[PDB]
Amino acid sequence: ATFEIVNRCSYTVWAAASKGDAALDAGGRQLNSGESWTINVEPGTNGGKIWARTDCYFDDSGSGICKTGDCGGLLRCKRFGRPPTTLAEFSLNQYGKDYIDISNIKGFNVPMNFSPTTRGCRGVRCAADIVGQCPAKLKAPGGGCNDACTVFQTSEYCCTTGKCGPTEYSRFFKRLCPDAFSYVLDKPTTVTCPGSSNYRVTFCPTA
Repeated sequence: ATFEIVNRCSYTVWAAASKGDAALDAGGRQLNSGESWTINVEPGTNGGKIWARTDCYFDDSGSGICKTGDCGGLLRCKRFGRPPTTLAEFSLNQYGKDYIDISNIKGFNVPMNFSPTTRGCRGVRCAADIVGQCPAKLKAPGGGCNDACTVFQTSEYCCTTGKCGPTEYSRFFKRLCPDAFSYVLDKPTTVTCPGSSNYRVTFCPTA
């Protein structure tokens, strides 16, 4: 499947793509304002994610640090990034269907639009100013708005036992972005698309 990733933000983002135990494609790349990066992802990839990183500093060897979404100090991510991170998540060709969602379960850093570029399903978006409105206890000094698991590490916020309810923090994310997952057991806002669809991940879709 082909994903085009578009930075429409007025600042540089360092895009990342991983399935947790492997890079997707190059795994990561600088995207200045307006730049686009097309990547291939294998059919059948299950549990892929795409996100943005902010305020990175990297050397000529591809090693360094980002203030959000850092994946162990690498440019070319092999693993998932450190919260907070708005998440494009995808499992493709699963019994003939592709599954897409935006998650706020690991917090929010950059607004995002995650849409097909082929026929037969709809896209989803989280574009509200979550960072401006973030509750003071969730605000990440590096930038972004952490989720409450990250901040407090309780069974209720991390849905440890598999029973958890919505919380004052989850409802904050949900009020601003209804179409994104706000906690582990939220009513699904997964979209079902035809198997082997293509897509567009855009950072700052309304800016």
